[PDB]
Amino acid sequence: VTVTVNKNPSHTVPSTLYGLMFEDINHSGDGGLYAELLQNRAFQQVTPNTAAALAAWHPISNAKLAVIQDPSPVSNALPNSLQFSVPSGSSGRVGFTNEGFWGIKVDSTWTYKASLFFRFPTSSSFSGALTVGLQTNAGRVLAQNSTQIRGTTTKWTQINLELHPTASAPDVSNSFFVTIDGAAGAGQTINFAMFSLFPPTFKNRPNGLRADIAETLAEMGPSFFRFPGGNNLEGQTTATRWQWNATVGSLLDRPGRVGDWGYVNTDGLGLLEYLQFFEDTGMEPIMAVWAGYSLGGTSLAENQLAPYIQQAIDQINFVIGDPAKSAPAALRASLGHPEPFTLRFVEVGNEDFFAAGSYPYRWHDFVTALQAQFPQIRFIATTNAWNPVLSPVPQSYDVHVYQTPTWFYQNAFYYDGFQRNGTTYFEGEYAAISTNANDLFGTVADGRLAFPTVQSATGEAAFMTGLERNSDIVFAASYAPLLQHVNSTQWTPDLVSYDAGSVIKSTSFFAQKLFALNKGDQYLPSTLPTNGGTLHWSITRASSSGKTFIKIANAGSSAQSLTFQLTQFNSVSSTGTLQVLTGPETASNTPEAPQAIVPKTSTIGTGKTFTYNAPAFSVSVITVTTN
Ligand SMILES: *[C@@H]1O[C@H](CO)[C@@H](O[C@@H]2O[C@H](CO)[C@@H](O[C@@H]3O[C@H](CO)[C@@H](O)[C@H](O)[C@@H]3O)[C@H](O)[C@H]2NC(C)=O)[C@H](O)[C@H]1NC(C)=O
Ligand SMILES: *[C@@H]1O[C@H](CO)[C@@H](O[C@@H]2O[C@H](CO)[C@@H](O)[C@H](O)[C@H]2NC(C)=O)[C@H](O)[C@H]1NC(C)=O
Ligand SMILES: *[C@@H]1O[C@H](CO)[C@@H](O[C@@H]2O[C@H](CO)[C@@H](O)[C@H](O)[C@H]2NC(C)=O)[C@H](O)[C@H]1NC(C)=O
Ligand SMILES: *[C@@H]1O[C@H](CO)[C@@H](O[C@@H]2O[C@H](CO)[C@@H](O)[C@H](O)[C@H]2NC(C)=O)[C@H](O)[C@H]1NC(C)=O
Ligand SMILES: OC[C@@H]1NC[C@H](O)[C@H]1O
Ligand SMILES: [Cl-]
Repeated sequence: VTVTVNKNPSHTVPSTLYGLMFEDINHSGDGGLYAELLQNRAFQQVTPNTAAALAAWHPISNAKLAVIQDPSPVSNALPNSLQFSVPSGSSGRVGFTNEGFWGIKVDSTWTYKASLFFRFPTSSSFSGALTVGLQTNAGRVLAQNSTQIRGTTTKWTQINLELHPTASAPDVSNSFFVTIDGAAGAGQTINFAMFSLFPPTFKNRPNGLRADIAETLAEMGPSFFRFPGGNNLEGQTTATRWQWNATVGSLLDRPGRVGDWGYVNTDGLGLLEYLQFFEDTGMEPIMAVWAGYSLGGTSLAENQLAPYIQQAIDQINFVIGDPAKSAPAALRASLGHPEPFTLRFVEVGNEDFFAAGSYPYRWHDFVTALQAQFPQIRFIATTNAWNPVLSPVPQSYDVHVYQTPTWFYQNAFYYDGFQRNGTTYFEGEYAAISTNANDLFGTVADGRLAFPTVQSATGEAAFMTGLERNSDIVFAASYAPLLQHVNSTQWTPDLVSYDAGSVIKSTSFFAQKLFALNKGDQYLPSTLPTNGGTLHWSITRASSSGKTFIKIANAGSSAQSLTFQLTQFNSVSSTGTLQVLTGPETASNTPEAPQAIVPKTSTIGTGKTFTYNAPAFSVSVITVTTN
């Protein structure tokens, strides 16, 4: 096909076009992006004296363990303690382990920070060393450090010790341990609370993020981060919804909550750690507020909304508020960031098409109150576009789609027929998730993708050429879900996978990266792709440099020739760079083959005419300079 490129731009490409969607799903927060290595570190939101309260904790030798409702808890937010008892006539090594999130990476090039709170609930004459460390799950000690404690310490006391492994472990089957001498400790009871083990973090942030994962997210060159959900915003009930103020301050004062994907969230990954990450990576937030629906199906009545609307104002004030004019903004200042963060976009709930009967009044009351307080923010509606009819008229809608790779290339013209009437569109969640049009959300056996494929990434890429062409009205777009702990998965496929040890960059991650890193501020119209066809392209240009990005998706099984005509330009560089992602249709990056499919960069001959054969199932970027 001959593709003529217009030199005259039709519109400016929004700076927000490509970004990330985040919620704590598949342990993407606790156990993923958040660097904490201990699972169930503070016994949050568990029933005392049950097996489930001890999840991830194990005795060493004849140790007796119980999670108790502590008569004198470490904090109001953390009512549960680990009661550790050493029986009469004990000897040798007695204590307990934490198995982490299906392992702990033990690396001799890393210094770890271990902490805990302890008290003797009954004063005793005990005198001896408390030892913390890392061991293989055979009990081989790889790191250890200790400090002296006394049974006379009846008040909550923090221990902080660094750990230096003597050797890197050969795998991630390692645990954190706490031990005392069984003979010196015989007959003693110690209460523990608020455990923590950190590796070195992204940008050495206290309470920060896991380095390989954070770096991988930054590598994609995202412009925005949508958070904190997604379903993990909503809760199962009003009482279990995400609440911003429970996520800020000292870890002692964060009660945690039952999230929406089968596990407790520590809320260690809280609003300030989100905002610090955005500052660290140059992303801006698309921040959701809870809007009076929870996933159990309960809507708040119209006459119940006032306190929840005020809590949303509180959340936004923590982010952007003048510290002299509200308590939430003064709190941001007191936690060491008096300067306001950037916030230009707020989403009102998540997927309120599940509650379209109540959203009209929830949308009306939330947006009228929030737009009056924050006249510069653009509010995003989460119902299906224009059904139901909302008041005020939404400036923006969040559109979600999960479909076959084939659907994505067949629907690259999704936005072309939309009216241009001041509404902008956020493609807040999309992914090609299955090859079975009849059972999109079913099993892998029935066509669900365990990981993104070349087929799924190339379908997506064809759909994304539509998003770029239509970026006069499409302002933002994110794949979902972003992150997957392969040892605790609730949803596939995911953009980036990992275990305790290493990261897997999917085919879809490379499509996202190639689209986001190779994007100009000008959209250059070109010959339109066939609507319904497998072959799609989108061209942008950097006004300041003339760098010109030709993005080509071949989402079909046939190679296709493109002849580009740039005759309207004064000059075209005599060479260009080619970046191509291609492979077999069903090929995936997996834990067993994490580099099976990766992009290849080369130099090609260019000018006012050149020909490129786009292989079957390929994403290609050709960069030339034009003036
Ligand atoms: C984070 O902030 C929210 C408010 O934005 C806090 O929720 C509020 O907590 C108070 C005190 O528990 C609630 O008032 C109580 O309501 C019950 C039921 O009618 C009543 O029995 C009590 O006497 C008291 O009035 C208030 O309703 C609630 N508001 C909302 C909007 O949920 C929340 O506690 C804070 N979280 C943490 C960990 O501090
Ligand atoms: C045991 O942990 C303590 C406390 O973390 C370590 O001592 C610290 O070492 C760091 C790094 O040199 C210093 O910045 C701190 O000032 C030290 N603190 C204290 C209280 O001494 C100690 O190095 C660790 N020992 C082992 C063997 O790992
Ligand atoms: C922007 O254009 C869209 C597309 O015509 C308009 O959407 C219609 O809105 C009415 C209610 O306001 C619905 O009952 C129609 O079904 C919608 N049309 C479609 C095809 O979905 C929208 O109202 C326009 N918005 C503005 C701000 O003018
Ligand atoms: C976490 O998931 C990884 C990846 O699936 C597991 O390691 C794999 O285990 C399978 C089958 O059980 C082996 O055939 C693979 O060779 C392993 N792959 C790799 C890359 O190691 C691991 O066992 C899981 N960990 C836990 C604790 O369940
Ligand atoms: O991305 C996974 C889920 N898809 C719908 C919901 O908004 C998300 O939690
Ligand atoms: Cl398909």
